[PDB]
Amino acid sequence: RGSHMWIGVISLFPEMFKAITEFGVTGRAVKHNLLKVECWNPRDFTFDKHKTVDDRPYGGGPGMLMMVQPLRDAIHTAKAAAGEGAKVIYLSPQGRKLDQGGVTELAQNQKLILVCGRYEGIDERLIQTEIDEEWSIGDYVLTGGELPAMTLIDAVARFIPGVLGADGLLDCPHYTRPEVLEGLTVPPVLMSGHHEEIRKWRLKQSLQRTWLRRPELLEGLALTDEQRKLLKEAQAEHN
Amino acid sequence: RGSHMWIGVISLFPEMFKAITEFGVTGRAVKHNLLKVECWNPRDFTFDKHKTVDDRPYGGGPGMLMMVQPLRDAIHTAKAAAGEGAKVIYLSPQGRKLDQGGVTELAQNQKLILVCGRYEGIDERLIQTEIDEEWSIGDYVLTGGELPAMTLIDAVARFIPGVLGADGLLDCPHYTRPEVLEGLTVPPVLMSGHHEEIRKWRLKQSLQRTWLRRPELLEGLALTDEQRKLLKEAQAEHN
Ligand SMILES: NC(=O)c1ccc(N)nc1
Ligand SMILES: NC(=O)c1ccc(N)nc1
Repeated sequence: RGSHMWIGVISLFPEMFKAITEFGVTGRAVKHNLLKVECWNPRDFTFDKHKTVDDRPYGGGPGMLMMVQPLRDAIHTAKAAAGEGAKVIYLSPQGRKLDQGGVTELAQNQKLILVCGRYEGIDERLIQTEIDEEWSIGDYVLTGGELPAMTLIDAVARFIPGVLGADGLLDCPHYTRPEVLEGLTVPPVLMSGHHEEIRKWRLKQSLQRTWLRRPELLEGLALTDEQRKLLKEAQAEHN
Repeated sequence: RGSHMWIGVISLFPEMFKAITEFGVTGRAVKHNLLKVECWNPRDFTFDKHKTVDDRPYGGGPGMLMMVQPLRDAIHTAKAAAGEGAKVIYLSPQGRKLDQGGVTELAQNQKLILVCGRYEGIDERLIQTEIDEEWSIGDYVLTGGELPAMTLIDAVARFIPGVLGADGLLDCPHYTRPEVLEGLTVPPVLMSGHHEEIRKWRLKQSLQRTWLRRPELLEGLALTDEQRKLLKEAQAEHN
């Protein structure tokens, strides 16, 4: 469709990506051609009898690396399919830390190619010669780049028009039926039908929750007059 | 086995979890009974004809929330299956930010229950009454908690003995065959077979890469004498 997104994926385990292409909001996006996810498996680019996709690191060490030739050939094939303009991304803990601002940046691309490493990762020279950007989804280590790739895909998919049916703050609390749950009642303001009061309450809650849980996030913001007031109110009430 | 881990999962899309239970290192862990992942679907705890799992938020707004009764009943069932000692975790951007230290903390639990929200999330009172800890995998918004749950599972699985076949720094570069790749050569030290020189080179590279890419990570460390020296060397060479 309009701001259709195409994402090429290089992975030894392409079936993992069914988790986003077959279910939920992202599954719908794929079915409706708002999002296309296309996978290439380095194992298909091997030539030896046992289809070897790993190789030993120079200098020794416990682990293995992705074998260069099958991975390189898979990447080249994905690039040829993408045509001009596709940004190639490698997922790793050494990459730029993903946050919502970074998601909105990545979402500007009509085409992405995501390279998923396994084992101890990929040859440094491939990063230099084939990768445009290195990204991390957070400061922790996983068994492979597939979950980070899927996480990135899901996050950017939300910005594709038609996929869905924030302002630097944590979300406010939400309530649904029943009116009373284990003695806990819904805040009366949410029952009032006073849409302006409800708005300000939610905003105040978001400011309070951000202040108590993630105060560093507030330092990155230029609060509006209204937000400054409601935050001061919340801090006074907290005291 | 020994430090076997059991993880209960509450999700509207349990088939997504095949991505970790059927493939790779985590698939092996599950097959070998080092890791058990057990899923309950709130849709199975509905009683109406159309198996409704969402509900309208008090106070209005665009989105929907998880319906309380099916979700609550699924959680209670998972808790009964887990028996005593299981920590219940809700995945959301309002939670404690996951990092490797937090992974090692979570890995100390023999039993976890992971609640995956969809839509605009779950009722605040359920968080108060059913959830022990809220965790986030990073400062970005996804369509549901399943990818964060899987990310958490993968990260903690790596600490289960037998699953695998770091010190605050980014990883060093890695090289494998061929010796020359698009004119780019493997660092001679890695070919030298001098294991002490190789160690120090890798450590120096990790310190240099951490300094250039993530200097804030260094401020959280008490560097060893050796690390202080190699970092000073790298910074001098960089200049
Ligand atoms: N933090 C990450 O984005 C990441 C990427 C790959 C991997 N094996 N582990 C972690
Ligand atoms: N950052 C997170 O851990 C997260 C959890 C749930 C969701 N829908 N989006 C993001």
